[PDB]
Amino acid sequence: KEMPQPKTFGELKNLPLLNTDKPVQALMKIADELGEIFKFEAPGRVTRYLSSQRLIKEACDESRFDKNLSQALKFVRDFAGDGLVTSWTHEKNWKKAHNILLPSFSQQAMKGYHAMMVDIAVQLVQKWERLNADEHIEVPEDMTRLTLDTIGLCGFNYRFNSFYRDQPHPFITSMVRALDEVMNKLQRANPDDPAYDENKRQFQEDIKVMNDLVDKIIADRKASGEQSDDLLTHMLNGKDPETGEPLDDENIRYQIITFLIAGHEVTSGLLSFALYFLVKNPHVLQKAAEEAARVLVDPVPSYKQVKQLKYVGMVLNEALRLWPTAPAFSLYAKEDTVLGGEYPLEKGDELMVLIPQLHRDKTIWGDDVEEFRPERFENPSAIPQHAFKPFGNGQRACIGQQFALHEATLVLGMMLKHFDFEDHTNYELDIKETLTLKPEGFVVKAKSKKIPLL
Ligand code: HEM
Ligand SMILES: O=C(CCCCn1ccnc1)N[C@@H](Cc1ccccc1)C(=O)O
Repeated sequence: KEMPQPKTFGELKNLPLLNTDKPVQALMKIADELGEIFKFEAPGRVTRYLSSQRLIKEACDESRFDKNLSQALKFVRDFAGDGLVTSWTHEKNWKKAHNILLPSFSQQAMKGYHAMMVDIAVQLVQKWERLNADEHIEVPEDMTRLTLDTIGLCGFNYRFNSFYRDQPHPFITSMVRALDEVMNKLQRANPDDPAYDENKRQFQEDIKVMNDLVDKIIADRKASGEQSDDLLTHMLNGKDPETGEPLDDENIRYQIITFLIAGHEVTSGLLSFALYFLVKNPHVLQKAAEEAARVLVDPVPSYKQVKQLKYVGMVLNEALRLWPTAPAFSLYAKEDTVLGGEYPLEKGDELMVLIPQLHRDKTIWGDDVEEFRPERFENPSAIPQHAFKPFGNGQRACIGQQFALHEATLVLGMMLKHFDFEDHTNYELDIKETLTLKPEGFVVKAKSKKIPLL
């Protein structure tokens, strides 16, 4: 079968289709029009966007396909280096860092991070308790304050103190501006035009800021000798069982940069979309709030109580279904192979997995695919293989999944325990795209139930 291809622009092929404010949503509309697979070409590049569980279940076979760096991840590698997300599977530092960090990211490790997550969650709740009557909440903004502070504290015992400020931390200014340059660079029809020389000088300056600040975090910790129970201590002290080697300081810096990207708007986006869907679905909100009140019987949640917030967990999975905040990942064929009995691929051929569109496969989810129904996730065994991929696939899946879900379940549970929510503007969903997704301008009012944290 010859696969379809969206409209072309002469020698720029399909590249101008990406020169839009909302490229993921544009690719979703192309998939609506063209179906489960389409070819996408740009100067020097061919890939194939997959959208059906039928084809993606094959693409997730690690004997046939391995992780590819998309152009986006190749550009992120200019500042995240051979950290875990921007490493190829065959680089020594991927498997080394993977083996060392897996124990730091397990459910067991979450028991140790729990108290630091609570510290930040209580700050969020106190901020909202302290708002004046008729004041509102800027939801993505506050969710990013919470997720950034949580990965700073659990990551390297650093307080970004995001609830004390409006202006971002200098590291975050350079990180966000670096990610903006990545997005801009993907959209340039003529990337070598001297009109972008200033952008490139700024990008290099931002790389240096991130390196300098993280290198000093690492140097300061080695100099103090402090043994806090954070990711940095584990990286300084751990040895890979396979090679017997530790990570060196440059790779530790790249991992820290990698975690800060991941724990910033990628994770806060999940909380923002979850709260959006809850306020647009009042019966779902009521059920989740009933669970929070039943389970969260103490002034601060315990680790075991967060594990008991089963419906809150289903709410988060259903938000990941509709708007997964890391919306694509890339693969390449390890050898010649045929996809779906119809599409022959050659060794090295690239695939993109378009996750929001996979999650809209009606052959899997049924006709009500746009509805927000957390009960879809009552039983993971009832979900077909590779139908639900917000955290990627296989050995290259998200190492932070348990971390992101624990922090999100904890704070959403506390939010639902402590406040009633009003969609006071009847907010119209507007999804802003960076390399992640967020409901731009999403605001609510939160009326306290006046339940103390003491
Ligand atoms: C809801 C929040 C998150 C989502 C949806 C998410 C999604 C993903 C996805 C889709 C991938 C695979 C990317 C690819 O194949 O190119 C990935 C990888 C990864 N994520 Fe996350 N992520 C989240 C939060 C986090 C957090 C909080 C951390 C750590 C602080 C983290 C650390 C990583 C790492 C290190 C990898 C690379 C794993 C490897 O290849 O060995 N992620 N994430
Ligand atoms: O595949 C990725 C990268 C997703 C990586 C997730 N991530 C990692 C760190 N922060 C976020 N983008 C997509 C969509 C896209 C297209 C053009 C411009 C921007 C985005 C693509 O190129 O098709």
